[PDB]
Amino acid sequence: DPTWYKDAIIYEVGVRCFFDSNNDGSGDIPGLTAKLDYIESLGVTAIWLLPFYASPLKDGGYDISDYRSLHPDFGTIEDFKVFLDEAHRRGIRVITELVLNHTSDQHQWFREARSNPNSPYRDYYVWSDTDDKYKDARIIFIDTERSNWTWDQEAGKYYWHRFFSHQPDLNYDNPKVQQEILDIVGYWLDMGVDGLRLDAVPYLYEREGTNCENLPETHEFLKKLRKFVDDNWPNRMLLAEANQWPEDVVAYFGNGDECHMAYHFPIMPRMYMALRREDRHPITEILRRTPPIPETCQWALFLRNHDELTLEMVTDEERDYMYHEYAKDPRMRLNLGIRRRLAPLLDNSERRIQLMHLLLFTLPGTPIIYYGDEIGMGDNVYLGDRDGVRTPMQWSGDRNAGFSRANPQALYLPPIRDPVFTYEAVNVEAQEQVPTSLLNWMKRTIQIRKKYPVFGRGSIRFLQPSNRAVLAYIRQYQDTTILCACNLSRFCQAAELDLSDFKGLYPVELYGKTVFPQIGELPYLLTFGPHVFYWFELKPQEQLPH
Ligand SMILES: [Mg+2]
Ligand SMILES: [Mg+2]
Ligand SMILES: [Mg+2]
Ligand SMILES: [Mg+2]
Repeated sequence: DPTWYKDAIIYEVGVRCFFDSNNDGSGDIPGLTAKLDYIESLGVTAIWLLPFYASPLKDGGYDISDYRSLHPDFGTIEDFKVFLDEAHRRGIRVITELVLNHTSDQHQWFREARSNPNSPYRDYYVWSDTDDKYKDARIIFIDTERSNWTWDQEAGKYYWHRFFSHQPDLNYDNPKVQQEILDIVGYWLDMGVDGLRLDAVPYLYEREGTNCENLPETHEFLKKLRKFVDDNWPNRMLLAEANQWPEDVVAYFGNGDECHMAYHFPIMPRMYMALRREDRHPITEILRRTPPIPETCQWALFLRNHDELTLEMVTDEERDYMYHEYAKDPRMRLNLGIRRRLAPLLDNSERRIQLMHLLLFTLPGTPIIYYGDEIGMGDNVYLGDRDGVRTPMQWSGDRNAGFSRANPQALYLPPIRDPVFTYEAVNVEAQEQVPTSLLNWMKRTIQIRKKYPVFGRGSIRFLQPSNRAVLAYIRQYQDTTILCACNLSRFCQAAELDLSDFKGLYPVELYGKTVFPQIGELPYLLTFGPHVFYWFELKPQEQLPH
């Protein structure tokens, strides 16, 4: 009930990308509502909607010019309320974006503030007569921005932006700014939205002689926001986009008094390294270096999202390794990251795609599926910024991949057309028809996961077999004990597990409930095909099947 987010399966979808219901070339909210059968049939329990508010769309809607209105291409407030009730009617929660940190430079606030130094809005933003303030803050969009200050001629001052120059940061030293945020929060939670994603949350406050990240004042505002939300809407959820090193990420949980969830940005790049190295150490090492979190808090697990695969919070040598291994074409790189989709990153290997999803589904947290990864969609690194991982959902082999009946040249972005990942080979309609497709494998795997709340809520203990290609761990919650063991190598592997804490129990494999040999006191030999992942419930004799 209050910890509902711990059991969710989250689907990350952009309204503009999913389904065009009126055939103008752009996805929309009524189109999203018409596809809820597919979303429900996948097994997801919560939809995280990328920004859908008024925006010039120069950063995919994260440059908002009016927090209270939908963008015209996506529909009306009333379309959204129809969506919100329809999803709730199916037991599907909804999570929306709170772009706390900055607005479009076309927001009215900034258009007033830049005009007259005496407007009530002048201090809504962060102004400076010199562009050497905040010397120690890095530039995030290093491929586009020369500086976090740009000159505004109408204002006679520089203004601050952590992201693109058309996204001026809000000023959290202005108590009115903070009040505008809380009112945006109330405006949307009032409609019944279940969760808010706190975008770019480490960058709220700036301070001189400081890197302007993770400042105590920022954490202070979030404790206030948490208390504000808890006092007026029960059982909501705040989700922190904090891509920092593990110690700094865990602080966004405060002590139960800050953010309910945070993305597990530390683990995400190490999964790709472990797989490529065929060695579990990157995964187990980064988790050893990740402090524990408050009891009611939850990690959000993900493999990919609407952004590049970020390499900001990995070491320099790890970044180079990841570049050389996963981004050999330099067009695949963007800022400190890799602008590629999951299936291309994994060379369209079905066994690797399944392995990575099983890891996503069996580590401690709440898994996010990025729209279209459940059919193995590809990318288009020629599209520009991160557009190449945001192409329309691939419903069929028809014109426009069934996303629209519009003139194909009017689509907001073209579907994937490369010879391996073309929508003529990768589409929902094709995969629905074969029981072994990636989509049906995902449906079945999610269905099993939902019978086992241990995965969202239980503890974890890692094993240490001497075969370094094998990653094995125990999940426990209440009366349920799970053994997960998988092979990170593209070759067959053998490993021996010390399961002596569970002598006398039987590993029962969750896919077909097949009974493996009883755990004795001797080490337990498992044997793996390439990239094979096993999950077993350890069960006593009186609970074996058949
Ligand atoms: Mg449309
Ligand atoms: Mg800021
Ligand atoms: Mg180890
Ligand atoms: Mg393989």
